[PDB]
Amino acid sequence: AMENFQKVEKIGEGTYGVVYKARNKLTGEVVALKKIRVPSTAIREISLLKELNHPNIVKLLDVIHTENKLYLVFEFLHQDLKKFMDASALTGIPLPLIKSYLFQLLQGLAFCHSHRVLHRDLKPQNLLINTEGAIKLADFGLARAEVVTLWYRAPEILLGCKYYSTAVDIWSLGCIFAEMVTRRALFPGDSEIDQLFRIFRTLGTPDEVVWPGVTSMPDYKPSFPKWARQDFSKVVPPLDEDGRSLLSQMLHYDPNKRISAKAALAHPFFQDVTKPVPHLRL
Ligand SMILES: Cn1nccc1Nc1nccc(-c2ccn([C@H](CO)c3ccc(Cl)c(F)c3)c(=O)c2)n1
Repeated sequence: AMENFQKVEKIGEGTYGVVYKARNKLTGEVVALKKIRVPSTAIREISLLKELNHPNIVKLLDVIHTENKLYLVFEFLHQDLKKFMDASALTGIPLPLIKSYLFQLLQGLAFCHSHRVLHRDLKPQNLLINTEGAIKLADFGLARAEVVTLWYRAPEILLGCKYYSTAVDIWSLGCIFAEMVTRRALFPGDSEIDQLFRIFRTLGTPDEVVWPGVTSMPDYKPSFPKWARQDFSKVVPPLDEDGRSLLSQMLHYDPNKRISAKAALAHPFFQDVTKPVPHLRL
């Protein structure tokens, strides 16, 4: 099984696996090999993911289930968005590239969501880029299948909703959009309550007016402090009014009011979208 792969170097770790750059000794392919750690339900879900192919989803090439361990073989990309943001931080990512990346990831999400597949853990480290200007979603579907970052968590998850929706991915992508534009994380919480209260300090403590049902959510407390909302003009300067209007719709508290990926693709912010090429030093 694995004897067919030659490890080159380590490129990631999760709470349950390690990812190596590796070479397929068979095909000559260079790949990302994720070594996990097997429940049959996980096998069938992962198998369904192999069919979920889109230009903005990192391709799952092979699933090897062997010596009762699990290897996932992915398309290799040379950089993630976290590294590209850090590399770009003196100057910032140019707006047309931010806009191209947001549009592409919304295409990725629209495709996944149309097949009822949620990502659930979008973050810059899971967004992979190449020299041609493409950006792709990684780790897609693997959640339903080493401190965990909370920064991009939708508030319905933080408030204990078990049966949340595709809207959680739009919230995460909105947080990443804001971070591209300002070169700072939007809500960098370091615990669940710190995350929730950073959201409330910026967008206002949610109530029944803006989010019907919120006061009955599992981890909602009447004792939450009540902060007023701030203007987006203060939150993501100097993003223009189209970009701010789109971000506001992606960060609506009520997941049912939050914009869908498909609707976001029609937003006027993308009327002049283009596909620039990044400066990548590899
Ligand atoms: C060279 N380089 N630098 C950064 C990324 C890459 N290239 C690359 N190419 C294809 C896939 C991946 C890739 C990376 C990280 N992860 C996550 C990061 O959150 C990850 C989740 C779960 C566990 Cl268990 C893990 F170890 C790593 C991927 O899923 C998949 N990376």
